[PDB]
Amino acid sequence: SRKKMGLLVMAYGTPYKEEDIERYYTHIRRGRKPEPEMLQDLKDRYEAIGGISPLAQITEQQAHNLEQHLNEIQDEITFKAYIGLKHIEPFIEDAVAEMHKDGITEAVSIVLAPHFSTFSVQSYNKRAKEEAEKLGGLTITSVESWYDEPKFVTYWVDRVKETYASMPEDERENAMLIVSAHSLPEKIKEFGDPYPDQLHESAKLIAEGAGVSEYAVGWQSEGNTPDPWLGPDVQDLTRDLFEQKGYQAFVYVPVGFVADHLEVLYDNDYECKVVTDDIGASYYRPEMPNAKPEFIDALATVVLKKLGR
Ligand SMILES: [Fe+3]
Ligand SMILES: [Fe+3]
Ligand SMILES: [Fe+3]
Ligand SMILES: [Fe+3]
Ligand SMILES: [Mg+2]
Ligand SMILES: [Mg+2]
Ligand SMILES: [Mg+2]
Repeated sequence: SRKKMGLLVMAYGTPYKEEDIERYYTHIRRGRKPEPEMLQDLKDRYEAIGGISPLAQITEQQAHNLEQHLNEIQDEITFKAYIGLKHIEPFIEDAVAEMHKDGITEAVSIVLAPHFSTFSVQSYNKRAKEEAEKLGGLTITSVESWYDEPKFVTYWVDRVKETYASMPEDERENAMLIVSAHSLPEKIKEFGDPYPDQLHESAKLIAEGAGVSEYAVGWQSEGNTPDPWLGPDVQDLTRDLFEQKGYQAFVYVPVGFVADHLEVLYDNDYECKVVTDDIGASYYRPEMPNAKPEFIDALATVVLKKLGR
């Protein structure tokens, strides 16, 4: 009785094993192989966060759970998930090619990053659509952003509330909430890219929902291209805010990220933690969504809303 649809789930991608680090970072760096010292540093970082293998598993579990939950909560469509990645196989084009091979003619896509940008989301969507056009007989409707889905806001609001509730009384009254996403080159401004505005809006919505009056917006994980990147960086922001007002606790909500990957487990849980430890403040960073039912229901709602269902 049901219509078949592809569910194209897109993400940055992560190495599968240590021996993938070289090719994965070469791809990120646009063909420039990391030097030996950098390769070694990267391996050490992954070791420090508990290893590589669990990383790509999260993305897989998110796609699987999303597929199953979508199929459970409505009776009109049967979805089949395909994963399409930017920096490692299966590439976006591979996923579209497989949908076509499997006889999918209608699909909906979503990127596992809640804010629209020209650099990432728009590029992924365009790439998916271009391959579908090349192959023919398959159309894709694409989710562009989802940071403002109420169920998603509620996820983080509730995690934040729990974190503040857990604090000793003196911290609860002298904390700062830092809401962040992956930095991008400032030059996206030239195109009117709403990415920064959307991060600020995520921050406002989460702080408001949680009843937190003192918060700030920062960026993290900037690449090394010569042109300026969006700032301030969370490490600098933390110290600046401390020097300015003396906060006893910092709560990090990397809302731009959806899982326990290197840019949270290392860029927050290590790099930010260095700074909080140095200044004598308490470090908190509530659970990432990962593949938890609350987050999966949020994504499901996003997809069904995009289809008018
Ligand atoms: Fe299942
Ligand atoms: Fe379910
Ligand atoms: Fe700002
Ligand atoms: Fe990055
Ligand atoms: Mg090995
Ligand atoms: Mg929208
Ligand atoms: Mg970095």
